[PDB]
Order: sequence, then C-alpha cells, then structure tokens
Amino acid sequence: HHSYTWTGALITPCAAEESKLPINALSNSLLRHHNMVYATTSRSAGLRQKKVTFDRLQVLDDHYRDVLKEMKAKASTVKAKLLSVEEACKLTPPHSAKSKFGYGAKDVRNLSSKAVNHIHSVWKDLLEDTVTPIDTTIMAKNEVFCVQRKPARLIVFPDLGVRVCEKMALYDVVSTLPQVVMGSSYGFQYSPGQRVEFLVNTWKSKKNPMGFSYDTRCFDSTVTENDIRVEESIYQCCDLAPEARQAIKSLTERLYIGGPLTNSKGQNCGYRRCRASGVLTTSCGNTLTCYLKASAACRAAKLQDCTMLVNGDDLVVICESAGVQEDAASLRAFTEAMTRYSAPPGDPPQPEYDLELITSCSSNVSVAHDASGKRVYYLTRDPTTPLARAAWETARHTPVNSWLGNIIMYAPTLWARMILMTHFFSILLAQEQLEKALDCQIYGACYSIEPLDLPQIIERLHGLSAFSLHSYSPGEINRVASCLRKLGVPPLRVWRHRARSVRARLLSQGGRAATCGKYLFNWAVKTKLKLTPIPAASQLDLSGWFVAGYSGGDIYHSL
Ligand SMILES: CCc1ccc(/C=C2\SC(N[C@H](C(=O)NS(=O)(=O)c3ccc([N+](=O)[O-])cc3)c3ccc(F)cc3)=NC2=O)o1
Repeated sequence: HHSYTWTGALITPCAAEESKLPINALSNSLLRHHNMVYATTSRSAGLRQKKVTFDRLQVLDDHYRDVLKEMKAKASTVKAKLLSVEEACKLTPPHSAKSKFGYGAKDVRNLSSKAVNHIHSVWKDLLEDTVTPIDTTIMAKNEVFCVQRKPARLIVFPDLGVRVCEKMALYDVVSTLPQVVMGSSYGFQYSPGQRVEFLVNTWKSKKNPMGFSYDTRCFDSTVTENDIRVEESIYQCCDLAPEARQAIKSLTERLYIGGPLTNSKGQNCGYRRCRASGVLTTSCGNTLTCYLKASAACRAAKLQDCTMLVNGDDLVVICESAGVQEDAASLRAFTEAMTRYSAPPGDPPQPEYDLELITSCSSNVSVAHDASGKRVYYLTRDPTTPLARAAWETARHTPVNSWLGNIIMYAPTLWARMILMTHFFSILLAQEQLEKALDCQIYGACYSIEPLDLPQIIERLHGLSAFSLHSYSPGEINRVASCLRKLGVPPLRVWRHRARSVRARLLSQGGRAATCGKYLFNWAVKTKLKLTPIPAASQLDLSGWFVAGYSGGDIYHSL
C-alpha cells in the first residue's frame, strides 16, 4: 500500500531554474538580507520523493461509516449539471500548460476545431474505457520561501484535454457539493472577513470554548485508494446525468485513484497510488476526506460540541472544553483516531483557549480598532513568506503575482498596508502600469485583476474598516517587527514616508488612481479623510469569488 513507487528516473525541469533571489535596483528598498530568500527547484525533488513515499494503513470503524452515511445523505440532495465543451474551455487559464496533442490553452479558450475535436475524443474515450490509467506529468514546483531550506513540492497533473473533460464532468459537482455536505464547516465559501466572523461566532457559541488546528503530515500521500473511492461514492449520490456518472467513474478509476508518472522529458518516473495534487477534485476531495476522518475522530475522542472548519487538508476544530486536563487527553485520542484513518499529524496538535492563538491555513484571527475605536477582528498571518515572495516578484515577473493576492486577502493587515501596498504601487506608478491587469490566485483559482480596482475590491470584501484599522495587538505588532528585522525590511517611519509620496502621486493622477491614493494610504497622512463607499464598488461581480477551493484545479476567472 505504498503511496508511490519509483523507477529511478529523475523529476526533470522544463525550463531554467533559479534558486537565488534575483536582485535589481528595487530589491534593497524592500529587503536587504537577500540570502534568506530562495526558490525550491528540481534539485531537491529527490528529497521530497523520500518524504512522500510510505506505506499507508487504514482501520475503518463504525464512527467512520456513521459519518460517511450522513455525508452521503446530504450529497443525495445535490443536483449537478454537465458543463458544455464551451463552458469548460472558458474556465481554462490563458497560460495553462499546453496539450501534448498539438494545441494549447489559447486554442482551447478560442474553441479551435483542433482543440474541440481532441477534447471530444478524450471524452468519448472516458465513456468507453473505465480501466486504462491516464498519463500524468510530475514536476517539482518552483516556490519562494525564507530559510529556516525545504525540498520542492511535487505537482502531478493530466494533459490539457483531460483537464477540460474533468471540468465538464465535475466542475458543478466540486463547486456545489462541499457546502451542501459540510454546511458552515466548508471553509472556501467564506471571504476572509466571513471566515473570521464564522470563527468568532463559533468560539462564542461555546460556554467554555477550546480549539486546535490539526496538521496532517503530507496529507496528499496519506490519501488511500479507499479514500478516493469513498469520494467517488459521495459524488455518485448526487442527481447526475448518466453520462456524467460514467465520466466520473472513469476519471476515478483511470486518474484519481492513481496512475503512471512521467517527467518533462517523457521518461517514466514511477507510479502513484495516492492523491494527485494537480487535478480538479484535489481541493474538494481533500476537504471531504479530511472532514470525514476528523468528524469520525471527534466522536471516537468524545469531544463535546465539535464545530469544524475545513479547507482542503487544513483543519480547525472548536469545541466545548471539558477541562484543561480532559481537553489534552481527548486531543490525544483524536490524533490516534486520525492516525488509524491514515492521517497522522505532522506536528503534535495542541489545545488553545485563545482564538488568536490558533493558526490554520497559515492564518489566525487578530483584533484592531476602526475609526470609531470599536474592536474589530480580521484575518492575518506571519508575513515572512508573503514578503519573501514580494521580494522575488520585485525583480522578476511571475505567472502568479502573490503580492496582489496577498493584498486582496490580507488588506486589513498592518504588513499588507504599510509594505505591500506602498512598495508595489510605487512600482506600478513608475512604470505607469496601474491599469494593467495582473493574474493572481484566490483559493487556488486564477483571476486577472487590475490594481486600480483594489479600493473597490477591498471594500466589498473587508468593508471600509479595512482602510482605517489601527492599534493592532502587541502579538501581531511584534510578529511583524520580528519578520522585518529578520529579512532586513525598512521600518514604519520609512514606509509611512514612502506612502505619502505614493499617495500624493496617485491623487495627482486623478480618477481611479486618486481613489487608490485616498483609501489605500489614508493611514499615511496625519489628518485622515472621510472615506465613503465607492460608487463602482457594487458594479464588480464577485459572485464566484468565495464559493469553492480549486488548488491545482486549473481554474480561471476573468474579473
Ligand atoms: C513592526 C513595528 C510596527 C509598525 C507599526 C506598528 C503598530 C501600529 S501602526 C498602527 N496604526 C497606524 C495608523 O492607522 N495610523 S493613522 O495616522 O492612520 C491613525 C492614528 C490614530 C488613530 N486614532 O483613532 O487614534 C487613527 C488613525 C497604521 C495603520 C496601517 C499601516 F499600514 C501603517 C500604520 N497601529 C498599531 O498598532 O508596529
């Protein structure tokens, strides 16, 4: 029951790989300690392979089956539709990996005959063949981090033609089934503010609240064939067209459960028997399985009033404390149950009695004060990785602009406002690219967004209070202070100075640009303004922005 088997062929790159942080005339103004930032490359693929390769064992008890029966009952109320070839094509990222069959994402988005015909043939084959394993490409991802070095993560994905077929058969399913099955516990249905709101209200719902985060060790590799078949059984509970059921069964047997791994050079690297990280069902599948195992585990551990929050493999549990000594014991039982279900912990889970001390999705709840001085909760996170990536994107253009996604997601934070906004608007100004649309990601889905719309976007997501938060917590303040000293990032006084400059320049520009200067940097001036709702704020269509997770699902949405 090994997660992977290898032939010995190396996981190769499909282009040039940089490890050291690229430096340009702008680097120093943001970060001086350049050696602490690095990018993971294929060179460390071998190390990752050893970590993700192990034997899985599963002992499924009655709690497991009891929870599953419940999940299926909810899933049976779901009705999902097949997406047309055109609709699926539209969801394909302009820069998605091209097909090995004479066409690329551009041809797919354009509905070229060649692309449409191959997709139809791939679909036909899925209906007629439910046994032959589908080929996948294994690659080492190039991600940026701050030292203290980790081996590159692996990404396994099927060909473009297959990815479009996954959309047709399962897009509607993975977009609507999770919230129906898990209710308020499905994390991807919330915007950052709504996530904090749910966490806060949940924590208050308890007489004596207690909570903890549970980090599974290499979750993808712990997903067994059984887990993937159980996932399919859940999808099949939905009201689906017979053609969709066949396609889902086929995709499960031939791709989701496992298959051969091929490097960029076309050499067989081995075989997979665990979760593929680059398929449409990755996020929904992990979310369902994690929720199923954790739910069953809570019962086995006898935790009282268990409220969960799941986002793929990230898990948050808030419940009624049965006492400090009892909580620590119950948690140990939880871990033991999760382990029996093939989901051992990476790091020992610890009970917390302070909401702000629980970290999940690399985030945590914190509190500040709005213009009225009222206590306001918001989502933040350790800025280390965002800043390292911001440094990289400062001297290198990338497919995904993490700084933009981070501003949108953490707009209310001290670090995003003082540093990210100031630094990058200064850059956008100097190059006059404020109106240029940029790609970023939100819950795994790719979105093309223009910087000029940030004020509106942030207002809709976080409200006007995002532009006026102050008096952050000492804990947050010092975590940011530490990070800046570690990376060698200039202090507040410097950023405030730059913000006034950036702010003044934006105000001069006028229109959309002035709005950015007025709202985004109102904290830079000594005498604040009023800051009132933005007229075009409602015009924005943020409908499918916070509905589901699509990490590795090759999903696109143009704003
Ligand atoms: C890493 C070390 C560090 C830097 C900043 C802090 C802590 C801060 S900064 C702050 N507030 C200012 C701010 O709002 N100033 S004001 O002039 O807008 C202001 C001051 C007082 C009030 N008031 O109501 O009393 C309102 C607004 C700030 C917010 C966002 C940002 F990116 C930088 C600085 N509150 C805090 O706890 O720690």
